[PDB]
Amino acid sequence: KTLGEVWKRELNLLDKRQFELYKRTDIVEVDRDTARRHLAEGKVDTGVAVSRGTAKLRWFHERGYVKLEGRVIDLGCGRGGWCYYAAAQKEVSGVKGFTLGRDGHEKPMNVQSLGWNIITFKDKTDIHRLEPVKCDTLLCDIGESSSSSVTEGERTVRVLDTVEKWLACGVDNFCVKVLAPYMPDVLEKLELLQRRFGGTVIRNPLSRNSTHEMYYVSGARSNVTFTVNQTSRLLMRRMRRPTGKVTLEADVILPIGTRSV
Ligand SMILES: Nc1nc2c(ncn2[C@@H]2O[C@H](COP(=O)(O)OP(=O)(O)OP(=O)(O)O)[C@@H](O)[C@H]2O)c(=O)[nH]1
Ligand SMILES: Nc1ncnc2c1ncn2[C@@H]1O[C@H](CSCC[C@H](N)C(=O)O)[C@@H](O)[C@H]1O
Repeated sequence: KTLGEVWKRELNLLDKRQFELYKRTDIVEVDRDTARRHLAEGKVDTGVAVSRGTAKLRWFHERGYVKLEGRVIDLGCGRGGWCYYAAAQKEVSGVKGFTLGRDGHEKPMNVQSLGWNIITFKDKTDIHRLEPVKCDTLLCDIGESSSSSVTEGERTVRVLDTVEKWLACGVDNFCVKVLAPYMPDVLEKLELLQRRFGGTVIRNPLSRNSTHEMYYVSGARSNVTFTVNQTSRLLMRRMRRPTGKVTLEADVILPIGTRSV
């Protein structure tokens, strides 16, 4: 009965065209033209991002929502957009990325943007059964959308449940995707996590309107119920005023090469 649950129900009632228009209404997105061309040509030394995820993490990082320091672990790294972004930061000493990379799941992409040499990619890995390892910065960008709010809730609670095992090891920084923060059980788990590890949930402006995803981050503290409902209100307002109006921003270009010595 949360506003977010109402949003989800109304989202599914939209006809095909209503939905397409709604999804990009007033959203911000990076121009991926150059990156796509470079990757298609096999270029590995131009600094382009392997996915839209790089710009997503940059947004949190550049405004202090998450500090990227020391030993970084990236659960559900996919192509590696977050791993490459983290590897290029002076404060980061090493990056370990884990992902399924099988049966349709994206495999890590190998490019040589700054610090590629300090990244250790590991595919064929289900992070829910991966024994926690000590790190300083914990990242996780997992959460598969579902037309069912109940299913999105189940998937979100499972991610938070697994991530809590890792946070329990003692981590200074974190940025974790929360697919369905609007679900009651999820809100409560977040409130419990906040009392245990601090942080709060923040909506990334690069997220599309078809998902209510928000990220649990260590760099801010605020009432989770309030902020999640603020996002529900914004998503609902956009559905009542469809325009498809998008604002393009420059994609991230990282320096290149190894970090040595
Ligand atoms: N009414 C309606 N809802 C849809 C349609 N397609 C998807 N949705 C809804 O939109 C939600 C968002 O899913 P998507 O954006 O399509 O996929 P995603 O994996 O979350 O992200 P993308 O990979 O960028 O598409 C889904 O969970 C559905 O509830 C459609 O054709 N009509
Ligand atoms: N249980 C699991 N274990 C490991 N990886 C998983 C997983 N469930 C989903 N994934 C992977 O998590 C990834 C989420 S998309 C991550 C994008 C990444 N942040 C970037 O910037 O490129 C997908 O590749 C998905 O295959």
